[PDB]
Amino acid sequence: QYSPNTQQGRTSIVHLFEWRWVDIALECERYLAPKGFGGVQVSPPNENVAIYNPFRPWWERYQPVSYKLCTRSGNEDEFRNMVTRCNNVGVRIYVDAVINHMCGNAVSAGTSSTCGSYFNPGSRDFPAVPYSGWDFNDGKCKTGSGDIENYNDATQVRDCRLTGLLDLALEKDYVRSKIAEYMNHLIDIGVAGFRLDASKHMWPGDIKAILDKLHNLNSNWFPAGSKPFIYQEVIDLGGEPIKSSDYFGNGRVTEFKYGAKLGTVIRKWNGEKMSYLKNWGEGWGFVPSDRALVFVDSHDNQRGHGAGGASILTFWDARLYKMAVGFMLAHPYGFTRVMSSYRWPRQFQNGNDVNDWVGPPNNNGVIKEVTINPDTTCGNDWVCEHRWRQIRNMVIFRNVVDGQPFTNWYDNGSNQVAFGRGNRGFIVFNNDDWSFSLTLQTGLPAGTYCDVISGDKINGNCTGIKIYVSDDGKAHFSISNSAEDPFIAIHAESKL
Ligand SMILES: *[C@@H]1O[C@H](CO)[C@@H](O)[C@H](O)[C@H]1NC(C)=O
Ligand SMILES: [Ca+2]
Ligand SMILES: [Cl-]
Repeated sequence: QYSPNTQQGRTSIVHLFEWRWVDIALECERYLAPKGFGGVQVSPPNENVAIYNPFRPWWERYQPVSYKLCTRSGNEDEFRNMVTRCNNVGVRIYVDAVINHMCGNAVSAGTSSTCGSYFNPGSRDFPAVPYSGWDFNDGKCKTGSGDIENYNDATQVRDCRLTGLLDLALEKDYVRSKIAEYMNHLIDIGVAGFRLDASKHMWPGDIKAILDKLHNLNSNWFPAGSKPFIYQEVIDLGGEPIKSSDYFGNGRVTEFKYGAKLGTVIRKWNGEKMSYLKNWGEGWGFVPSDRALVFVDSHDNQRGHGAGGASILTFWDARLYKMAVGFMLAHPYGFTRVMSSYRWPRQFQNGNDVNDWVGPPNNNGVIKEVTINPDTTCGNDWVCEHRWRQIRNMVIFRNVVDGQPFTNWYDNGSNQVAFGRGNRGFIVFNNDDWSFSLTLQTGLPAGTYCDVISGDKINGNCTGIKIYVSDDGKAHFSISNSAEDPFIAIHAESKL
């Protein structure tokens, strides 16, 4: 469960949020594979409720109607096509598995689904699975409203409705089998793993019972005995009866404290400073590195819909965002997930964004295709952070330094820090309100290195800053607090 199953050498996955299968297939071949990305997290591929009020929001995909591979992202044929092409190029696919619940109980019955399947929330009828009233936790939940009312009670958090979402009775073998049937169908198709949505709302034991019914990965692409990569979505900050450590026996867990803390540190909130990142990782109360799935922002908290709140950094904060992502990708802690989003009309009122529901770029509900500009950037309102030079080059940096230890740390007691990874990489950050000019020990072999943040190494030459490492491994770095990107990164493969 704990291994990503990525090709040797690729250390990151990217969340291509709301992308169409056909676009992902193309991206795998034209960019993801050549650039060294390990895999892709896809949006839920199963049929969901079609909400029109508000129009088509992104969260309608977390309200299942059936396990049919039929959504705004494409049909089953297109989905299978994407997995095959991506796998054939060495890029894995990770499915977002929404198995804790079905749609909201207040949703009207009918055929308002992405595939026309009929459903009736009121009577607990989902004939396309099929599921009936006997398959939900309505009789098990003890709250007066039937919804989760108090998170201090670990029992209702697992047996009651998350904001009204019909809760599946995961202790019943029938339900466990229907879910395994769905996941095994995907595994046999070729997916390498899953993101278990709302894992906190499920009993660790119920999850285990389901994982026990899962097949090994497709032997046409994976070595015999390969188990699917499992990362459970558990929002565990401090003070809750439920701990993410309770789920270690099933696979990895999302470390939401990672992005929240990095955000406040980079934003320099509450007296925090980058020099405190010296013991970043478990020393900060995070889960063990071999059980952590980390990220700066997620599709949820990038719009204030999740843990982290206001401190979370996103593409909206481009400058600080690139720095945070750079630090994450350079630091050895956990397995990294890169975010890829779309622009939406952010409309703040009394501190909250009233347009946080807006779905992907579309034409009358039809998701727009991802277009590639001449400068490798995207159009149609897709942000494509994974294509930003500073982020893409750090993705490669992580691959190059994979396995190298954390060393040669340096800090000015404020917001100017630096560190290297063995003798394959070195990175320097300047987040102070003054310039940084100093000679540091990089631990790298002598030579001329191209700064991969400001430029690239293109055929024996650098298109940006050049760093010169002397015989004793020392090198001079100059970063003004006015630089577009206040940090420099160089590695073994950026050496001239
Ligand atoms: C690098 O660029 C210079 C011109 O600025 C050129 O003279 C030199 O031959 C180039 N080297 C390579 C290896 O392309
Ligand atoms: Ca539940
Ligand atoms: Cl997540």
